[PDB]
Amino acid sequence: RPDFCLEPPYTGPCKARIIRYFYNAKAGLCQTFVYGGCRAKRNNFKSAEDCMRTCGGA
Repeated sequence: RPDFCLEPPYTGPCKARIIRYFYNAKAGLCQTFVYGGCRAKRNNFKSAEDCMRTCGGA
């Protein structure tokens, strides 16, 4: 996996509730989290397919 797929999902300091996918590397699955709307990190996907292609492995 890229390193960044192992990082926790980052809500950040803004107060939107935007539902995004992250790769949960402990589960081996892309899952939802709540993104606050600014200062996104890389383990933050608008779709499950995006997340799987980047983080789900060979």
